[PDB]
Amino acid sequence: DVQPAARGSIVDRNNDRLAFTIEARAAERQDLRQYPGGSLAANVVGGIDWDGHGLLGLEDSLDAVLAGTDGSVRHKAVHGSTVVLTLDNDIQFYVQQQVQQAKNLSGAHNVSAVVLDAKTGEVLAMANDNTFDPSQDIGRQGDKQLGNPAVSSPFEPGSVNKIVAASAVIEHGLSSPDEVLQVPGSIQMGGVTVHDAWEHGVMPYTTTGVFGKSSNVGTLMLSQRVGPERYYDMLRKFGLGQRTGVGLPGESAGLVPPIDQWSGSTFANLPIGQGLSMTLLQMTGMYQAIANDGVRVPPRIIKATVAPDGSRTEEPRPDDIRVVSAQTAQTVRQMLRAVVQRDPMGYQQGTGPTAGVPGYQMAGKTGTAQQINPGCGCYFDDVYWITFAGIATADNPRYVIGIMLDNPARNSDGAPGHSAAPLFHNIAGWLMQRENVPLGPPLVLQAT
Ligand SMILES: *C(=O)[C@@H](NC(=O)[C@H](N)c1ccc(O)cc1)[C@@H]1N[C@@H](C(=O)O)C(C)(C)S1
Ligand SMILES: [Co+2]
Ligand SMILES: [Co+2]
Ligand SMILES: [Co+2]
Ligand SMILES: [Co+2]
Repeated sequence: DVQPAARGSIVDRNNDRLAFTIEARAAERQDLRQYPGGSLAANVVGGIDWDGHGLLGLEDSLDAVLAGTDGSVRHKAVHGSTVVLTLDNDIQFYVQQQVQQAKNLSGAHNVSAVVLDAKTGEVLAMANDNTFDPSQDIGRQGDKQLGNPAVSSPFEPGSVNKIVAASAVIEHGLSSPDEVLQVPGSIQMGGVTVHDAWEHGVMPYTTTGVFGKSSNVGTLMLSQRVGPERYYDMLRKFGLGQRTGVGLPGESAGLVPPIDQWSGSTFANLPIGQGLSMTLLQMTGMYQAIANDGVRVPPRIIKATVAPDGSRTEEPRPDDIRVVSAQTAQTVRQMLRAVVQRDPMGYQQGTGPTAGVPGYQMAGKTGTAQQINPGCGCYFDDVYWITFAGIATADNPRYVIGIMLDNPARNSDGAPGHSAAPLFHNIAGWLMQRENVPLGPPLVLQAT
């Protein structure tokens, strides 16, 4: 005769329940899995099988923790432990809803977003559009997203990768935010030709402006100062090409070609974010490093487990990784404020003015990466991954936000363009309001 273990529950950081079991009947007694939020975080949480064991998601990957072990008679029943996630359901719900309507408004194939706690790298929200509902039969949801693209599905970052170049060039003392540069409209590098997204003669962009206006040419000129080895070294320190260990099934490691295999043109591509791929989580994790004064903390979604008696064990914190100094990180945060700076005369406006929130030192970076055309082995001309990653706020980092839009026809808010900045605006602005966070001179992107 068998004594069944009672399945543990999955809850958020404040013990708001995401998944829990109730006892019912039909093989007479039947345990019913409940999902009071429906699709809420179902990309992370997953769903249950007919036998009451995990089918996919954390229900499956932590099944042994959640299922326990059945007793007998004499062996006692080890009931399932409760899993406490780092997620905040309120933030998850808002972000997940905003991700869905950015996908609707923008016409993108898909949208995903990640919010990290800036100091600890804990995952506060992780969402994609079209999230399935685990309270319903999965075979009836082939049109739904059943997985977790934010960790499983790498993409080329494009210009949001320029945080690496910016971090290296400041960390090695090779430039400063105010340095006046001379930036041609194109250069020949590594045997290939790199253009800026707008035609221009030599422009007196500051280093700040190179990243604020997202000059590819300016980025490569600065990267020539870093050199491949210090640049590749910093890619590795920012954690690219390597799984984070976040504790979710199906995490991709992405792809960074090791320096021993680069072609002549590789260095002309990586610093502007093409020729490598990363997940949204890796992307957001890079900006977490700069937000946490240069110390990257690998993100984590399991906060703790609670044993059946009620004793709580915290998850072990991952080891700090210093990427750049605190001084360098603070300088990059300030400089990325220029990305969201507005200028009616155009000259001192970054690529993402709609992402700024007046009253706050928002800092971030836009991205537009060309996707590979699967039929030619070559890049599409008009098919993009759109990215934004930012920090709320530069003077007091609390939240890191990463966003990717898969080839939108419009802005995330539905206006003409291809920008994820309005979605950052909405999320970061709402995060400041709800915590009642309180409120200098304009930055120079372009000299004379
Ligand atoms: C980084 O993402 C850069 N983008 C490109 O170089 C890309 N090939 C591209 C060129 C021209 C387009 O019309 C679209 C993509 C720079 N960063 C982008 C950004 O949004 O920040 C641009 C400013 C578009 S160029
Ligand atoms: Co025995
Ligand atoms: Co030209
Ligand atoms: Co267009
Ligand atoms: Co607004």
